[PDB]
Amino acid sequence: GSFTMPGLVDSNPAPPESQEKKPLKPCCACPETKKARDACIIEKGEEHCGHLIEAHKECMRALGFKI
Ligand SMILES: [Cu+]
Repeated sequence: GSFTMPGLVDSNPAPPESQEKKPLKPCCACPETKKARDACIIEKGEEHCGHLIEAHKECMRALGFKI
């Protein structure tokens, strides 16, 4: 309503390991944010990219995580 942008441009991911009761691995949990973290690190390194580590970190943290 008024000027509007009903398009955008972003990624189209899908969910992880979950219909179950097992533990998870911090290399493997939130694997969509993990992908995005490690791609930021392929582009520079993690030092340039902690806003990517933090969004991923806190994602894992929900799952009862030592992060
Ligand atoms: Cu892993």
